[PDB]
Amino acid sequence: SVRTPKALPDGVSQATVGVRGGMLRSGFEETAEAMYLTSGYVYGSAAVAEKSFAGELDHYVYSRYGNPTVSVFEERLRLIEGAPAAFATASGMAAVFTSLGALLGAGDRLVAARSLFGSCFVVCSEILPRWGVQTVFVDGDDLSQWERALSVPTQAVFFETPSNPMQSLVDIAAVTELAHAAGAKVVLDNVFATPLLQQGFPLGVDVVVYSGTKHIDGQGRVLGGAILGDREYIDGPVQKLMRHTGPAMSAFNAWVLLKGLETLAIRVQHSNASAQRIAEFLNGHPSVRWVRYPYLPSHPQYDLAKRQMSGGGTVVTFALDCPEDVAKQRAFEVLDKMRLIDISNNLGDAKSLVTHPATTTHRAMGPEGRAAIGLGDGVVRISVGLEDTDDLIADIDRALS
Amino acid sequence: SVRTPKALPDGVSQATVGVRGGMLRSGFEETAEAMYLTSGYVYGSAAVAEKSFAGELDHYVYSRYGNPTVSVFEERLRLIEGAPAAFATASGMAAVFTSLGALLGAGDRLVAARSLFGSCFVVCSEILPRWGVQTVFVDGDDLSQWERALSVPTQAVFFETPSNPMQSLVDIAAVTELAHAAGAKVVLDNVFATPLLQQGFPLGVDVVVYSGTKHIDGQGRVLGGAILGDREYIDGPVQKLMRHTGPAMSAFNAWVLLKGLETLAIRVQHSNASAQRIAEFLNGHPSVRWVRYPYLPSHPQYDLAKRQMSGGGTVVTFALDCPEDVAKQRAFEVLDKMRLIDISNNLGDAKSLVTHPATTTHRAMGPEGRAAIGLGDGVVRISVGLEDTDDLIADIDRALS
Amino acid sequence: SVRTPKALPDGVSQATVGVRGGMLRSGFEETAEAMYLTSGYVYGSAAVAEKSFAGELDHYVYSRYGNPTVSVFEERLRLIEGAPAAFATASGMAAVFTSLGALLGAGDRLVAARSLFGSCFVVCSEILPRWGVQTVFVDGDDLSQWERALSVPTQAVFFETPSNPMQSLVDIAAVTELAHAAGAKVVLDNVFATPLLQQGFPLGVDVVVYSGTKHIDGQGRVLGGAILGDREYIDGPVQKLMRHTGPAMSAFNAWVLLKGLETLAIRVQHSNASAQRIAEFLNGHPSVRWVRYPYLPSHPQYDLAKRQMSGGGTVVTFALDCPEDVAKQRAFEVLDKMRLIDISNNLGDAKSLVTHPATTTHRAMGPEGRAAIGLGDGVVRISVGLEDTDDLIADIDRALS
Amino acid sequence: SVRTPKALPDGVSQATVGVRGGMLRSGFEETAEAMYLTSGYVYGSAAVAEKSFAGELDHYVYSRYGNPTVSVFEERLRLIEGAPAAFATASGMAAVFTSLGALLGAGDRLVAARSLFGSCFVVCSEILPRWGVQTVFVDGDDLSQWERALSVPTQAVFFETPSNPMQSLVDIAAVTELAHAAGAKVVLDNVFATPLLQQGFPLGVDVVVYSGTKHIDGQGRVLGGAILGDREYIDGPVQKLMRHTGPAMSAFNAWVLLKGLETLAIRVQHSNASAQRIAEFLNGHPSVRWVRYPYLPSHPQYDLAKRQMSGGGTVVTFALDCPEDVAKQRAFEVLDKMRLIDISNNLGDAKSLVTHPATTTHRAMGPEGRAAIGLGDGVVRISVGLEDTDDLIADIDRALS
Repeated sequence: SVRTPKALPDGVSQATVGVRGGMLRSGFEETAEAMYLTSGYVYGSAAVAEKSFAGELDHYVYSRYGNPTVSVFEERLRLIEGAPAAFATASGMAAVFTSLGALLGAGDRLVAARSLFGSCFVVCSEILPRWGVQTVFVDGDDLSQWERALSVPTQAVFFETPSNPMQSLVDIAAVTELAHAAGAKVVLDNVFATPLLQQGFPLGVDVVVYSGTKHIDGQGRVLGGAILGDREYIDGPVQKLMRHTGPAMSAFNAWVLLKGLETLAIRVQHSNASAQRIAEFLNGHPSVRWVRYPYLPSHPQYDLAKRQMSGGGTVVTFALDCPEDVAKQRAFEVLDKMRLIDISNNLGDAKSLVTHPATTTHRAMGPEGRAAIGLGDGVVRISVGLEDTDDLIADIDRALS
Repeated sequence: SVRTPKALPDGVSQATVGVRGGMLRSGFEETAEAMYLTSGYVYGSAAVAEKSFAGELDHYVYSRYGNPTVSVFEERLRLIEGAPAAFATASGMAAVFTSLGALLGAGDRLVAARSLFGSCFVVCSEILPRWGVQTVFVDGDDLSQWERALSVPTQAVFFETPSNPMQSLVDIAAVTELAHAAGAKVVLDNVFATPLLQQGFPLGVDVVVYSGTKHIDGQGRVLGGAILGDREYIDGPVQKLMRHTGPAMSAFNAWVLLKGLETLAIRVQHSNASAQRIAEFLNGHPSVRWVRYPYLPSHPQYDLAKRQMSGGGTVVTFALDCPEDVAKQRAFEVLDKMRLIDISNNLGDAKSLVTHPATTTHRAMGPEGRAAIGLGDGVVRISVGLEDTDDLIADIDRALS
Repeated sequence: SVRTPKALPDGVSQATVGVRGGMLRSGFEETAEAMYLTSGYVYGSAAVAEKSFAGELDHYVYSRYGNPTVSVFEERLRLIEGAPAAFATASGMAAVFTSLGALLGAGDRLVAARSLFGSCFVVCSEILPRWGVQTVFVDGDDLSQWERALSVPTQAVFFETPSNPMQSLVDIAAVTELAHAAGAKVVLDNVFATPLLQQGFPLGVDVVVYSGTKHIDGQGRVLGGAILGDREYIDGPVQKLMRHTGPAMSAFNAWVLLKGLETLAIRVQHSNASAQRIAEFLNGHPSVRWVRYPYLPSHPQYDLAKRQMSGGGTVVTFALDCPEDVAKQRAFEVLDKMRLIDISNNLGDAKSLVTHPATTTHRAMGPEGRAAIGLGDGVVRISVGLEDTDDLIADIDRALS
Repeated sequence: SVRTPKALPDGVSQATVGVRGGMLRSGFEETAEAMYLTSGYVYGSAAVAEKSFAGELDHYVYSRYGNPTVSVFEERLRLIEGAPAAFATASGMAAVFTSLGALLGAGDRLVAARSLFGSCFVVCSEILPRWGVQTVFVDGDDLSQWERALSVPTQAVFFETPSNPMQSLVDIAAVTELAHAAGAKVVLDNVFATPLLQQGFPLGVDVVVYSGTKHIDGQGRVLGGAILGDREYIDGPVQKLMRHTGPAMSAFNAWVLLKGLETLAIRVQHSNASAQRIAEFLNGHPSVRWVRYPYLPSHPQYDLAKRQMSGGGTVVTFALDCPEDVAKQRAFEVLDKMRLIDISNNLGDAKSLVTHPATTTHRAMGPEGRAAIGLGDGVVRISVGLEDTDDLIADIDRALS
């Protein structure tokens, strides 16, 4: 059996598992993790090849669905999360589509939250219904809407919490109880919080999906994703789509991302603490009307955040205090005055970034769509990196004034 | 515009285009092609960000659907093929699934050849019909069967020629005429032949798909794919699925494969010549019942091969002279005796490889499914690489005797 | 001019420059740093090629002595350290040999401390004297020996502080004062401390050398090094040796190392605090005779450590309390009982490591030379990484007990 | 023993060795060669660490002086060349300096040809003499000049053949005889010719050095070098300098180069034949006064080239038929009129390149020194790649006319 990882002592913590969990060392006894850039494998005999295709031996067969470097990434993340099983993908969106596709054929039914990442909303509203799926949307923060949608038989439920940019929350445990009553499996997209700040499995969720592109990489280099869940689910319908539709993670990208996992704990710790300080600063500034951050007392669901998350995260959203007449122009002026923070759409990088949601991601849905979620022309979003917290505050203060 | 590549002089040949086509050099004037390992991009102002997101400027936005290193690979392949447009993918199977997914929603109709790569068969017969597609199979070599299937309105047609592993041929110009009369778009998988030996666009084909994993890489290092076709098709339904379901090619993999394209011409030429000699050797050997190779005069469709191919390829298939009930035992005996050729399930590598399809690549079909395409327990497939031709003939002669 | 980097706002801290200092973005405006795998460059005209070779333009010419990715690593490290100029090398030993060779021809004079890294001692005692250099050794902690050796004109002075494994110190300001009166340039090897815990330039050191292989990488992946000093020295005798003897840094390694520099601050902070706790735990343990760690108040040179260092570092040395005739057996027993920490001779990794110096680190010098410095068969050295401090203490306590 | 490579069948040809020589597959049985990006190694026990440091086991210890991936490159090149031993380096100039330095201390004597690569001349005339070496230069093509210089007991002899750009030759067999009678060791730099067109070891040469940056890579991507000679030389004085001065090859670079070795045979074959055709074209053009290429019958040393080389190489030198006082102006016009070939100083790339030696390659010589070797302002050098030969001839013809 060639896939058994190096054993760790009983009871080690999340940080230890990030540094050395899941390792598969060769006979050369290299300290750091090897990179197997190969698409295929060789066999000692024809009988061994037959047995490998049958599943009687765990010999590697083809990198589209199994590679020794990819195996290290999958096991390390599985142990950090506390999941039964895991499967790596080419991107975060490949993880979302394939996880849902594994649950939903033509004639099946999906109930989802409306406040989603742009591409996740397109998968749920257009792409899967073109293949015969029935999709119903609800406001994620309204349990009576969830209950109404789930009183007919349902195959799957999908949501993100917190949402982006408005940072609205879903009550995880309450929604999972309702979902199970209707026969559905619950898929949670956990990119905003990371596995350090929010754990869905102890709250009854069936499947958790990640983007590796964001905090896991941590430095903006490559793309990747992962699907996490039950052994039966991962080895069954998920494996089948992965093998035959081929949205496969590169062994090079796996190497980058498994090395990113070693410093995840300390990077999230520092950025969470920095974002908390920055939200408090913005909350006292005379040029600012309101701030949204889950661990700030002004948040409408502050009390729920304190029970289901261990920190607020690495993103702060806020509105400028000016007439709506000049709000777009004022927001543009603020972005253009930054000297340290870069103007960019991404999240989860060591470099700090700023964006104007209303004219980028949410420009499609138009004025009516935006006003329904409270997203005005004066709203700005900042993604907090690893720069000195006082250097960041100085750049923001100068940009506002 | 940042995306216009360095123009080559008029009338330059395929070899020249493979070495220097599609380049986009930076201000540093590097001779060799740069690798942009980034997931996102920055903007000079909030206005430029808004316009870029709207597609009003050609500034890069997010690497899941556009990256400067991926663009060099796409353009280089487009020019070698003679196609209107191209989109890179995570694997050859992601190119197959996504190309057909862009043409077929629930309620649409596909006519396909039966003689296919294992995973392509699974896509056509199980995966797409689960999402509501109606699939009809035919024997690719029977034009009267094509005629009967295409006598009603049809959305898509799919086939490989020559087929993997039986090397059955499909008359491209003739099937295309029938498909267009039914309103269908024709997708050709051109992996076995490569762009050097067979060109489908001059014969009326609408879409060509490739696996980068095979001859394009040439040395068995990484996975990749491509979809080639109309600007309307590539930029429309193809781009929608790519952006939102995310089976994205890594910028690292793109670098490996675009460098592989520089040597494709000379590598195919050498391996085509070597395969032809090996096929002639096998055709005279006492232990061999038959040989299938398109440029051997003994091939049942030799005349059609001469019509639509400039060479036979790099793979040789043969059957052992042994009754069917004990043929597996004899095949295993032969493969186990090889000392230079590796036992492996792959092709298109500089290293020569051998496999037994009935117990590996086509095990899933079952005894009845294999019988329908003529694939018995006595069949053996050899992929020919760059080693000395007489060294390879020596290893095979010894293994058979 | 193509080599001018993106300038940062006035007054930014060491943490901020490590994240985004020294970047040179292309016209594609990529967020993350690009990798230019090229050996050569091209020119728009013959006149430009002539000017470029004559050094009248700053256009790149050949990667053995200048490359755009290598320049980003050089400038980021130069910004962190506060040096006038920098040059990257293939390894730390390449930095040591080339820096000293730049100052020392046949007939020139070197004064060096005796307590050095194995390979550094071989360079000073054997390799340079074979080429005509006069080398005199002193005990690093004895200022009266420094005074006597530096009472005649001298070209170079070389030492490490703290030393490895006994962690003896050299008084930087006092030795620098004596060296300058003799006309000599002071070369400090600062690998043990890192630029985060000890800074030589404000104390009047002329040259600082680094191995990138250790804390700079931080995860045990690649080799590299650097030389930092005055503009005339780096561009003069150093440049000459680098161009023509060619111990060049690879652009791939340069990308690995520059991204490592982004997390250096938080990695060193955490490992230093962890090592302080481990030193205190060992100091109080009944199986332990003595501990050596510079920020432990019992260190014989504690007041000097507090004067020139801001933390003790990430390595802890100790001796077992047992009779010397059985100490080797006892040391081997302890190493063999570790179940989390790996047995290995390396330093500066996120993975914690343990070694026995008398049979590894300091094998060459024989038993008489080891006794001279107090390095008995009962001495053990631990390199502290990023695992949970409680999990590491548990592993050490089980191994001792 | 972990270092013994997979031996190939007896008597296999050079093409087969290039594809498969020197591999060391892991227990995962990867088809393609693995990349070990590690600086250090771990041990099973303290007793294994001790024996590994003592050289009693061949267990890897530290990547500055041994790594599994670097070993595959070393062994594959050694087998192609037919040498007793091999050691990889950071660049070709590192191979030159380290090979000579291992033979030459203060007081030792070197006899070298004058017509050397620029950096090679600096090593011999300035760098080594600064460290106490006596160096004497001769005209490489004059055997009596060799004979006089070698009547004094000598330690080392160094030369290149053919020279660049004038392509004069040295008689390998004759010079080697004269050197051995002086007790000297012969170092041949074989970069211009490659291992495939000229073999030094059968003619009594003691040491051969290579730059991997040129034809070995073949695509202009990375730097590297190698030293080949007797086992006791490689494991003695060479190893000592490599371990302690550290001009180390990166494991990433070693993967690039070992894979380029698989296609070396067919790439050299195609480029050599192409250059032959191009030399013949130029030799008949009305704008051209003369041509230098070793396999052109009108070369002044044609008979010698036929005796010691199997082809002329991939570089073509020529001079314009114009008055000397306008020659620089005319040459500049020709370079600036090219539309396919790039203006660049490099060699051995699949991309074809053009250079003007008098203002680049040989700038640091002055009018006086260029006249001595016949290098006028009208001389142009072309490096031939893998583009279609008739596409290259078309560009050159238009540029001349």
